[PDB]
Amino acid sequence: MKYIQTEQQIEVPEGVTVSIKSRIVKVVGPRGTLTKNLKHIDVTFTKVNNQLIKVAVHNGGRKHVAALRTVKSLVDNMITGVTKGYKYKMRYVYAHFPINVNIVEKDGAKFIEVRNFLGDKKIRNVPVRDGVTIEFSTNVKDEIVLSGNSVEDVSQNAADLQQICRVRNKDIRKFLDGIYVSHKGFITE
RNA sequence: AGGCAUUGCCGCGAAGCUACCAUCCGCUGGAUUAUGGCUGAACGCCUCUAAGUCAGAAUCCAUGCUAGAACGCGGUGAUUU
Ligand SMILES: [K+]
Ligand SMILES: [K+]
Ligand SMILES: [Mg+2]
Ligand SMILES: [Mg+2]
Ligand SMILES: [Mg+2]
Repeated sequence: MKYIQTEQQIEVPEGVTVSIKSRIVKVVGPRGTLTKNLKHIDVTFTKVNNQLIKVAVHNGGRKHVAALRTVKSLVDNMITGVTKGYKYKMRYVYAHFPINVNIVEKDGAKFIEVRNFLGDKKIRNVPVRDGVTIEFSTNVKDEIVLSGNSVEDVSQNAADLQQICRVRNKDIRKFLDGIYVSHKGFITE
């Protein structure tokens, strides 16, 4: 069954301005600007008014129509990111060896450096993606906080960090050491 | 001082050849697999997967290394009385 018409609504809030042309979406808000190429999907965007964009699929199968609500979310997340922003919190976990995290520079680059992970002499390095901002909370012990407009950049940068601290040749039910995401949320709440 | 003994035999023997029996030398990028993830619908939830995407193997392709198509090509010198 091909559905004649499926349609999602994207609610644009007051401060933000969505430009779309040949499926290249630019969102511009208080916190800054995000773009996103969507030329990999056949959808049609339409402006109802200044506060509402519709996105529609015509004559689409089940798989095509599944993409449509994805498109809504990706554009909605662009808008959330450039008003409310994104902030992921990660805790360190360790039995014995204190994980020792800090920001460095390797040719004006920026890198989350992880020392002493399970007492390892290896120094782990994780690039900080452009537009992500790291900070170590004071109130909470052993907490790193990644933050940015782009949830895809923020969230991936946290995953990069979670994954660098995987435990090898040990039973990971026992050896629970790592840097895990504890809280996904916004900057302004 | 030499011949012959099918190189007469013995010790040393330079050069050459040669031995893990000797010495030297044996490169670093990218793309991936399994797998673990990100964002995320389908399915108001969930989900690494469907669109999209990150990391990743003694793998693969380059880099590097050998040959150089005798019907692949370029540059350049001189061209006879
Ligand atoms: K003789
Ligand atoms: K998810
Ligand atoms: Mg064991
Ligand atoms: Mg896919
Ligand atoms: Mg030839």
